[PDB]
Amino acid sequence: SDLIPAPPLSKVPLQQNFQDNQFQGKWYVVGLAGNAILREDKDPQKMYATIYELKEDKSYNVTSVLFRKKKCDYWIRTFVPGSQPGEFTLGNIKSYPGLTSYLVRVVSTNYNQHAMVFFKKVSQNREYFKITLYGRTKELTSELKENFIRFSKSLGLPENHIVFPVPIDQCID
Amino acid sequence: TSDLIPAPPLSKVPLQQNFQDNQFQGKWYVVGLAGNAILREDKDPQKMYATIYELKEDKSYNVTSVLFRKKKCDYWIRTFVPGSQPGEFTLGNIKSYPGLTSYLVRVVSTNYNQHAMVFFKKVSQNREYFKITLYGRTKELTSELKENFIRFSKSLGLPENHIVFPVPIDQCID
Amino acid sequence: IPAPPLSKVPLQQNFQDNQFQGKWYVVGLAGNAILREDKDPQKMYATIYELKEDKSYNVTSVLFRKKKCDYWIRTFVPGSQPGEFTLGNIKSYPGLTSYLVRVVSTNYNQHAMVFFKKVSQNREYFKITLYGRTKELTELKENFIRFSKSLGLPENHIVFPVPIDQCID
Ligand SMILES: [Th+4]
Ligand SMILES: [Th+4]
Ligand SMILES: [Th+4]
Repeated sequence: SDLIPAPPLSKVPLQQNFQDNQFQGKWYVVGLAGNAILREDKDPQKMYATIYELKEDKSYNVTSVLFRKKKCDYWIRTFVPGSQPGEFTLGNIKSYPGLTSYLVRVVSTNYNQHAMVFFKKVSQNREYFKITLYGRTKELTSELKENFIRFSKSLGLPENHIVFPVPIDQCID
Repeated sequence: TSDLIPAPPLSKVPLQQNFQDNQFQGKWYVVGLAGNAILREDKDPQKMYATIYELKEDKSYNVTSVLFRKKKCDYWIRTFVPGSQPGEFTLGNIKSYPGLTSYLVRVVSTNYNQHAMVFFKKVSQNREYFKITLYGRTKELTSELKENFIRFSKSLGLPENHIVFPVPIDQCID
Repeated sequence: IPAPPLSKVPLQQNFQDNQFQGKWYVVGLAGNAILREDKDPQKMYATIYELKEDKSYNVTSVLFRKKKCDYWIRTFVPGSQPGEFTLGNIKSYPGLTSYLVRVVSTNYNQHAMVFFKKVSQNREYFKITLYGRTKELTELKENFIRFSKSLGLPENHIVFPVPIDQCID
């Protein structure tokens, strides 16, 4: 259960002049990396989607949709704006048992095609982190996948902690 | 005495099709700046500034320019009133600007979430000035976009020494 | 304007001398003694590279001038590294103590950039040519302008010769 440490926040860029309206809608998880994310060849990770809706109060309603055990699973969360535009905290955190901390930081995006987002959580006093490569479609270029691999490794993650979920049709369209 | 490159006819200045006023709001950095009274100065190069567009209830923009000057943040506040067609504006309360008889704004192109080019024309002391700004949501833009902006500026009659790329800074505009 | 240090002039990696041969049109031309003559802008010329048995190039420049086709013939001898050349029989050029050629980049079948440096009367001249297999190029003109400026040259030292039909076809 030992973990690769979370990198210091100084190694995680923040998207300059983040546009919260432009970031909204559905994003597909085309890449996923983290200290508790592990490549499994026997049962490879299926792609899921995360949907961001801006509320009147500028927090996001965030719905994660996955296909799991023959069903569509839905996680509905609230992202509250954080210290800087492009950062978020999880709303009503006390209703998640074990969870003492949950940070979101958008690293880069061009809004209409791709994004990279960094997440850090403390759960049972264990510090987990992950990075998602988002696409507005289910596919992205080599170039972007490679940049995402390089960025994940710059945060201390080896190859086996970096996965490219297999596109599917169920639940996420 | 003043000698000015003439303003181009408006037919040489495109208009962004189906302009989305809500999407054009927020902060834009001035990454490129060209005009008949804009001059490159190597001794004291132009610092980057930002312009912030807020849509009002009545669809005019509140427009705030933020510059770093003499060690402080300077703030210019104006109003852009919608014009003949979407993407064009006039300056509100023009009589409070002494000498100013005319001021036109036309958004040439934008993709809203990264870049824009805006054309401005004003008549001040009966002198016809114009400029073009290359806007970015970030402080940097691609070669491709800078070159496009250079080409467009030249298509309106401006030589190289009337086209500048303000140097990125952190003070005031972050 | 001073010649830039050679460290600011790339060399084409793994230069293919056979593939570089044939006719190249001079679509761009820049240098510290090249000046836009705006009143009567310069005509395009061509430069033809023929590989000899001994791997030197026979290099023929063809211009249209005074109603005639003019021909300048020189020899480029391979230098320290593939893609670099020296001028052959340099001692027959009076005043010329040095002449270097360095191919900066090329894709062989469309475009190239070549850097030239010479010392003549103890004055250090340099120029850069943008070569095309055709008389027109794209993006590539802008790249050539930015490269020329990276070596210290302003806009007025960068020219785009006008395409013509006489002599160079
Ligand atoms: Th989770
Ligand atoms: Th003004
Ligand atoms: Th010569």
